[PDB]
Amino acid sequence: AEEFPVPNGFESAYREVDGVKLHYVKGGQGPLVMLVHGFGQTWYEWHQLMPELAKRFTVIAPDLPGLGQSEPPKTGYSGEQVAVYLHKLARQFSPDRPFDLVAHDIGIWNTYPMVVKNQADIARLVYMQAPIPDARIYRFPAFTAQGESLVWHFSFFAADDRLAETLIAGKERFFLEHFIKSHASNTEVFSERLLDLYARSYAKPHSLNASFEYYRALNESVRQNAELAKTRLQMPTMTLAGGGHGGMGTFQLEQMKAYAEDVEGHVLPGCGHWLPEECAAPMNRLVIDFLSRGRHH
Amino acid sequence: AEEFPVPNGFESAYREVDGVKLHYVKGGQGPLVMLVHGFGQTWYEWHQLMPELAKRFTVIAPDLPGLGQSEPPKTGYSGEQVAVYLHKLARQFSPDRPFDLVAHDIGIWNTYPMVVKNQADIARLVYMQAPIPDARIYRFPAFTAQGESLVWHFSFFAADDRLAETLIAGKERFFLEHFIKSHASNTEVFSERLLDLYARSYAKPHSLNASFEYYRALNESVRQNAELAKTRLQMPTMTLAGGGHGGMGTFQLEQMKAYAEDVEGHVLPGCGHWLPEECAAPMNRLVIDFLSRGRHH
Repeated sequence: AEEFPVPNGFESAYREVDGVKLHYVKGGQGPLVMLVHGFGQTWYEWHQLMPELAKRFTVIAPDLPGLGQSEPPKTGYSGEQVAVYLHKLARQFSPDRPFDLVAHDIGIWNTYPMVVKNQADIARLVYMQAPIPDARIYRFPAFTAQGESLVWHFSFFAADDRLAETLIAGKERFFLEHFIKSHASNTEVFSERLLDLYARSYAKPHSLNASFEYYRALNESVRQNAELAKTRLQMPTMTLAGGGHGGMGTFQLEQMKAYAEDVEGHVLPGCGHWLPEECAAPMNRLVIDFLSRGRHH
Repeated sequence: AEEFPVPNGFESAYREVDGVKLHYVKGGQGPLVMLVHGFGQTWYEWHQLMPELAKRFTVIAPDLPGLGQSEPPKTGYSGEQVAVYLHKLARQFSPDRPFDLVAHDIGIWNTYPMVVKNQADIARLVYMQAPIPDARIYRFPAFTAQGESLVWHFSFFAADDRLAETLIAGKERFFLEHFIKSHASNTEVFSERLLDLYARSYAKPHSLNASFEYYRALNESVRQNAELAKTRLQMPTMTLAGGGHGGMGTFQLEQMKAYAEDVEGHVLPGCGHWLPEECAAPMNRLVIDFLSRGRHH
């Protein structure tokens, strides 16, 4: 069985990486593009982009360790540890050529270390809708004059005593709908059925815990990145962010300018955090066009 | 029955105020001191200080509307609304003389409007461990590099869809132990027995909801206080804050200097949020001495 429907022409499969069984969905031909999802979701957030991108590229969308159908990591959940798994998975499929990388939300956290440490392996980079873990995250507010803030969940999820797992167990669908809609501009794109599919996946006990372990490792990832960021990124990079409620706005590009010498950015009006779903067509267009300046099938 | 044991020589009683039945505990003789508790607790947080104050004062400790054994407010949960109930309650027992006020955490939110609007009724004022609602609360961080963000719970408790109530229902005893200990330096004073008492009170469904309605009204309270704060407080004031884990540190006094002409402040080392329980001896001494500068029995 599959947690999410696989697009025609794609395969659902598994590979062992450093003793951890990773799930992914793969299709297409040409140079490799790896698509890395974020919190609350799985590979399936890319299912509308994948068929279009597979016309010119080999496309792989893994589930992050412990999420979707992937085994939890055996090392840890810090950015540097998780990036090893994703780098080695990509290199199993693209050993002889650099590959492209697209990442959303904590997919950024879990890939930035292997990008900066293996720059010759990365052809082009697309990051959307999350800070790279660094000191800037300590400036986001706990509360706003309009109500709940964007990233108070960092503290909720990082709290000890299994606070988040204990409160959310039995209420996983309720919580995830609130979380998604509170970070969305266009809530209409999330059908009740789509919310059911995402809620059933992260409600698996090891996946609910895995979700929050990424946040329990966030300060460690900040400390790791403080050393890694002494090396700037040299490959062509694009950032995307939502301009509406839930969006990072200009923050995404402005932070990335500190990391990348060659970066362009776009802010998408009418879109919040969930760009592949809230703004599928323009997001897909900008990604496809950016990656297609660098040769493909 | 009684949710908490009354100290010897005190009485548990009720007074209807503007159609709302308020519970209080009362004892002693002399000028009146009202002690107002905060979130997660009831009048009982004062039960060690009350017998000492009662040697020189008439002491009243009410349960906030909706909490403990008090009925919910009929108007609303903003600071200006709730303060009417507490001001009228105190004035029933001190109709012809000013009274003293001690308040902790959201006890501050629920008393500041009636202090500024009825300054001649307030002889001396002691505030501890919470910001007065104003724009400064939007500057607290969602996530910290060391320790834990103090007020990320503002967003959690104020979130719509009854988020906090829905997640915490059935897990109230677990949540309150985590909340209290995460905001404490001297965690050892929170025995399982004491936590059982507080948890049974706030787990009453109407009290769980009332607890979070104070936070849902916080932005309204900020807007109210923006007008009220155009008049500074003129009576003698003392602030207390913990210097340990969970403490407000220097923030408490620094904010109060913008509100009060006559203010002295103390930071108690090795003490967190729950000063009456974590640091009973020094906190009680500071309060008794400060209130005993004015006339007393």
